[PDB]
Amino acid sequence: LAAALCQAL
Repeated sequence: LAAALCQAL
């Protein structure tokens, strides 16, 4: 989940 958001941003 954390990684997904870092990637999105």
